[PDB]
Amino acid sequence: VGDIADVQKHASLKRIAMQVELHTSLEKKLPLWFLRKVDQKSTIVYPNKPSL
Amino acid sequence: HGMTPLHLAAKNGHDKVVQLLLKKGALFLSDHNGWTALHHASMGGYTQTMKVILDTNLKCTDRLDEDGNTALHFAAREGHAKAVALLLSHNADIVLNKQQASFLHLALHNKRKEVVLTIIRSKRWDECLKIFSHNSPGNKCPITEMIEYLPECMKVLLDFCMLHSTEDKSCRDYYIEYNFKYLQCPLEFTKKTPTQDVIYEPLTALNAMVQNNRIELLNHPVCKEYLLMKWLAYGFRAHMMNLGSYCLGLIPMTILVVNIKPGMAFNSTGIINLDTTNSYLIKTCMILVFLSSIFGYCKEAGQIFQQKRNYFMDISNVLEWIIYTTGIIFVLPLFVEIPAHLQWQCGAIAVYFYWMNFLLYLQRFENCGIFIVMLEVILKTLLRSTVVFIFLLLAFGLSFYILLNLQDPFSSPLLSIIQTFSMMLGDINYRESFLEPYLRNELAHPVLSFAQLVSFTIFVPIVLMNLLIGLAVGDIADVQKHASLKRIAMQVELHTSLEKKLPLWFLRKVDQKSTIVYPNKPSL
Amino acid sequence: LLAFGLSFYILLNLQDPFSSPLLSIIQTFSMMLGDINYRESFLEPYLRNELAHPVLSFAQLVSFTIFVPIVLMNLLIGLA
Amino acid sequence: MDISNVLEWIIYTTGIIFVLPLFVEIPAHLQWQCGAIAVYFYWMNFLLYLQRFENCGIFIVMLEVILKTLLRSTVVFIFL
Ligand SMILES: [Ca+2]
Ligand SMILES: [Ca+2]
Repeated sequence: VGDIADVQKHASLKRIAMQVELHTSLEKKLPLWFLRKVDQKSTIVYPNKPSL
Repeated sequence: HGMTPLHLAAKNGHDKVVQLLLKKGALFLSDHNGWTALHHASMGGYTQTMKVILDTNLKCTDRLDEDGNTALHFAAREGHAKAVALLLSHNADIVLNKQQASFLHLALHNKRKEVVLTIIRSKRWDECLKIFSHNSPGNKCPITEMIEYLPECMKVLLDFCMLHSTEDKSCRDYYIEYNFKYLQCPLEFTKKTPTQDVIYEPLTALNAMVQNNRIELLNHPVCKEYLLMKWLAYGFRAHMMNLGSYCLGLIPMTILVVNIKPGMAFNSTGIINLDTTNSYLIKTCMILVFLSSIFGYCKEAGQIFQQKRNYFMDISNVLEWIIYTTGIIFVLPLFVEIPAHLQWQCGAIAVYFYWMNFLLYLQRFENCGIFIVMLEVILKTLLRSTVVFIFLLLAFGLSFYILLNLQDPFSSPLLSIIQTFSMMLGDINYRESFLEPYLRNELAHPVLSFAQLVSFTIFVPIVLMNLLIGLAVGDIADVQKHASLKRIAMQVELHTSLEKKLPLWFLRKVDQKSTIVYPNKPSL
Repeated sequence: LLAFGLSFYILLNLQDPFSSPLLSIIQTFSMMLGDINYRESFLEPYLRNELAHPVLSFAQLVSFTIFVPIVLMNLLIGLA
Repeated sequence: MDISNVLEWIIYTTGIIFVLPLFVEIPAHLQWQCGAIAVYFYWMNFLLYLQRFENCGIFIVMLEVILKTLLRSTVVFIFL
């Protein structure tokens, strides 16, 4: 119980941290010429077409 | 800056030079930003020069700046309670600015508690209450913004609504009159009432309370009397009629199932097996299910008429859909004959799902609804752990299917997962499925199966089960952090969902706008 | 309890732990603490074809094992 | 230093000698013995691959962190 409440204190951060660290572990081994082809640097999204 | 010396005197608050210049007259010029001298005195809050400047022609009392504010805004913006008392002693007009804000809004925005306490204690309160204008994103309503910003003066306002009007405490003629004039009908405040884009939902003051979680204001007595006014007028009546419709389906099923041996088939006249005993009982509940389940169709088909494409997002609707369609083909021997094994098979679907659905209808209660929302929120997080369950269960299930193939609890791969599912709760059949096979040399892989068992006993009944307990503890403590608010929020959102579909002519008949209660006659 | 009790009263009527509707609620009450008689009340009837509704009763059992010994029991632990 | 690598190592080496009768004949009791190692460890390893998800990965890290503290209590278990 004390272990799970420690994890769920940062549960919303831990999922995004695993998302970020996945890519940074992935792009470190990826060849750089492929990166320039695959990155697009900007995006266009149509919304309605489809503490103390 | 174009300021006259009268501006410069009233800016720094010196009454006598203001009194000296008024002996010779300074004509109340407007500077850049169009401020008058009364604006500067109202800015600093020097009431002493404000008293001396309100004894002349007072043509600056209604003067406006470049943004439309008068001097009443600036005193209310900078927190000078004695200033606004001095200004409201005279006939200060209440005109919005060009951002459509009255002086009450700026005090509510800048959180001047002692100022709005002097507004509420003084006279002229109702016309500055109604002075607000609609269709503006800020400056919505002085009641609702008082909820959103300053609950404690709003509490003091509620003490003015609660008057006893009878000094004899604990008397037979002792009474308490509550007024509900500040809790509803926001269009009834404005006397002009254009109602062009007026799309106000009911119970605006209460909805703002649960959205701004001011739980100390919900337990104020006039709010409880306002809820109990709505509850006793229609709210108990409709909730009885909704449940009583469903209870008229649920009880006649349960009477029908406990009086019939569950193998047999039945006409309306009795059991085939021919019993023909208490057929007057069996005929009337078999009808009463069939009539009620047809009403459930028109209840649901009426509900998809009110909501297209929002109906399908709920899980209760497909629950309610599976409720009725078996109850028809449970009692279908009223009309056409069906085989017996079919008739009970949908029956066990029905009576299981009836009470399981009936658990949902008591969620709209004040003393038992907090367990239903707790039962749902645990069930949601367990559903998110289904892929952890399936890959753990099917791992141990297939390995036990290999290792313990000679024993009939693992003869089938499908059966082995279910037996592993029954092994989850610590009911490991250690003796008659591991040990006695091992002492009879009936284990094909003895060293593996014991090692598989010990590794099973670590993971599933200990680690996986304490994970669900640890999930449920942190989940329940999250809910019970706002348990006292969640019950009242479900009370408020019930009525606002109910009054939106209710016809307005009925509302004028049923509302009474005030009540009389005799008490002794019946953070950091 | 009376939901799972009456459904087990229909599905497992041939076995004496569910012969009476009153008895079926009590056996469901004794089934609450994880003491599911899985072998001598589900499995051995199924391998002797003594279940009238085999696909339902296993589905009723799995849905029982979710709700009462896991969700309902952890709710009481989380309340306590 | 990883424990998943020796997990992944024990994944493949039995799956070869599970299907090894593609080439050479092995005794039957050996072939299923590594098979029960394989299919148990496959899905147990497959639990780790879904850790890289957005909606179910939070249970995997919770399942690991409970398992770490239980492993630290092994000497309390063994001597008891
Ligand atoms: Ca519905
Ligand atoms: Ca690896």
